[PDB]
Amino acid sequence: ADLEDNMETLNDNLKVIEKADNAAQVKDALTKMAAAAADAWSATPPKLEDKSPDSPEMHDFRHGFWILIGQIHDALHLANECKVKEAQAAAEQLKTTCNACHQKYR
Amino acid sequence: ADLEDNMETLNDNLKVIEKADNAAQVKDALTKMAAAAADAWSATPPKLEDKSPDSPEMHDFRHGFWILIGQIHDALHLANECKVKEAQAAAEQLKTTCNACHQKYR
Amino acid sequence: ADLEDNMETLNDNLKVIEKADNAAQVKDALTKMAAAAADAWSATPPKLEDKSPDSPEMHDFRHGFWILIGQIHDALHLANECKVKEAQAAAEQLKTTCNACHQKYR
Amino acid sequence: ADLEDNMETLNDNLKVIEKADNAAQVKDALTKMAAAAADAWSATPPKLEDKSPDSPEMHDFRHGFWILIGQIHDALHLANECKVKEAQAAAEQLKTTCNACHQKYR
Ligand code: HEM
Ligand code: HEM
Ligand code: HEM
Ligand code: HEM
Ligand SMILES: *C1=CC(=O)N(CCN2C(=O)C=C(*)C2=O)C1=O
Ligand SMILES: *C1=CC(=O)N(CCN2C(=O)C=C(*)C2=O)C1=O
Ligand SMILES: [Zn+2]
Ligand SMILES: [Zn+2]
Ligand SMILES: [Zn+2]
Ligand SMILES: [Zn+2]
Ligand SMILES: [Zn+2]
Ligand SMILES: [Zn+2]
Ligand SMILES: [Zn+2]
Ligand SMILES: [Zn+2]
Ligand SMILES: [Zn+2]
Ligand SMILES: [Zn+2]
Ligand SMILES: [Zn+2]
Ligand SMILES: [Zn+2]
Ligand SMILES: [Zn+2]
Repeated sequence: ADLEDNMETLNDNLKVIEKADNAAQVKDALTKMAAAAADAWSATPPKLEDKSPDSPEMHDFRHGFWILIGQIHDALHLANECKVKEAQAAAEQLKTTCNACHQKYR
Repeated sequence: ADLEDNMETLNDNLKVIEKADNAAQVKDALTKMAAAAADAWSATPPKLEDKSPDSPEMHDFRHGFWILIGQIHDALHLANECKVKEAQAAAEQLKTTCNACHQKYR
Repeated sequence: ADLEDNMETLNDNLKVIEKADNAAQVKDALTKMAAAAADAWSATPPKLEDKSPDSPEMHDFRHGFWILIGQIHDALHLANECKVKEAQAAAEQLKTTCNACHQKYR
Repeated sequence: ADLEDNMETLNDNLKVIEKADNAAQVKDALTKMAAAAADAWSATPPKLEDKSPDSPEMHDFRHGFWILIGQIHDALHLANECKVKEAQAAAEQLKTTCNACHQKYR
């Protein structure tokens, strides 16, 4: 999958999580988010097509994904404990990371 | 320090960070934040005086601090990297965590 | 709690985990480790009594605790997920963090 | 890149790091390590071709990558901070993660 396309998988699963009823559903939604993040990992964003893979601005772009993945990692443990509402809140809270990268590189 | 006291330290240093000029100032403010968070970890909040240290709400209260500390850890690396504005935004973004716990347990 | 003493709580519970039988035992051992680390957080080590709270060396000493706490945080989730052996391995593996700090500052 | 291929990228850059002189070299090697880890994340290992992507076994295989990635993230901060030797030692210490997974699923 491509960048914008991974981003839509991130967006749709966030919606899936918000609305879910049970631990297995968030389980699965977060799992798909993790894969999408992992895929996005090496992608070059339109805004930075000029920059090299070594620039400060590529390094900082990627860093945003480390944060996201670490946060999906944690939400997933909460899910795996059947702290369903707790996992939804963590899912909701990670929008701060989405936003922080969008405001810089999108 | 007690829990309200640690919270003030957190709120104050956030202000310090927002307004700061150089890396050393942010470094220092985050460092104090990290100590306050570390101290607050063991505390019992008024709202849960009547629950047990082993409660769901106690295990979830504590968890918020691990999030915050992890996020202060990261912002500090940015500061140490002279990515000052980057560190200020990370500082800014962890109000998400502050708020999430306040809504629940304040 | 004073530093060496927190360290002994860290060492004793590591033994406890290594030998445990059930999830609840490891839960409790890791919980106590977490509190010990959180207390140790701000302590000044003998080797650095002449250094300032702001020095590079104090910052780097503190950093080691960030790592330990984040690793205890993770191991705890594994315990809470009834993945007992997985949690014992994670407990076993964070000896690397113990060691890395001892070799520098002990 | 395939699983075995990502593993060699991991092993090679570890060497590169061991032997390095300056921080850009470590920076660059860790960066490549993170991409390899990110790519590997989705892989199915030969030992579990017969289990399902939903298994206890697959969930636990994947978890090891999150650990490794989290550890590469941290070591990279150290590199970015010109704490070269510190970054080398962190690189070295994450062999504990490499080994833990190999003992289990290689
Ligand atoms: C976090 C969970 C997250 C979500 C959700 C998300 C979604 C998303 C949308 C909905 C878009 C709009 C693109 C469009 O054309 O409609 C979008 C675009 C970009 N994002 Fe994103 N995205 C999330 C996270 C992140 C993170 C963590 C980063 C940076 C590390 C990031 C970056 C970007 C970039 C760049 C784009 C634009 C890409 C382009 O080709 O125009 N996003 N994402
Ligand atoms: C995050 C950086 C954070 C900030 C900032 C913050 C601020 C803050 C203030 C200013 C108050 C008190 C206002 C008054 O007039 O008394 C306050 C109080 C509480 N907080 Fe807080 N706080 C932050 C973080 C967190 C986190 C992460 C938690 C839980 C995980 C948490 C909890 C609480 C609680 C409980 C109180 C009030 C308890 C009391 O004895 O009054 N805070 N915070
Ligand atoms: C990690 C899990 C960990 C263990 C285990 C550990 C053990 C330990 C002991 C048992 C002592 C004192 C022996 C006694 O009973 O008298 C001790 C002392 C020190 N440590 Fe340690 N320690 C662990 C973790 C860490 C970490 C993460 C750091 C660095 C940030 C660190 C450092 C030190 C230092 C310095 C001492 C000297 C204390 C003293 O003897 O006065 N340790 N440790
Ligand atoms: C950590 C940085 C790490 C290193 C280093 C590493 C090395 C490594 C080598 C050298 C091989 C040999 C491959 C070959 O046949 O040519 C290898 C293979 C496997 N590894 Fe690995 N590996 C590191 C990390 C990890 C982690 C985190 C896991 C699990 C989460 C893991 C597992 C495996 C598996 C499985 C193989 C075998 C693949 C195959 O032979 O088809 N490794 N690794
Ligand atoms: C979340 C709700 C629930 O019932 N379970 C099962 C209980 N459980 C443990 O206590 C440890 C593993 C486990 O399944 C949940 O995880
Ligand atoms: C803070 C970040 C920074 O880079 N510097 C000065 C020189 N320096 C680097 O540029 C990279 C490591 C290093 O010491 C700061 O003072
Ligand atoms: Zn689009
Ligand atoms: Zn957690
Ligand atoms: Zn106190
Ligand atoms: Zn004040
Ligand atoms: Zn970071
Ligand atoms: Zn002693
Ligand atoms: Zn002794
Ligand atoms: Zn984990
Ligand atoms: Zn590949
Ligand atoms: Zn092979
Ligand atoms: Zn081969
Ligand atoms: Zn191949
Ligand atoms: Zn760090």
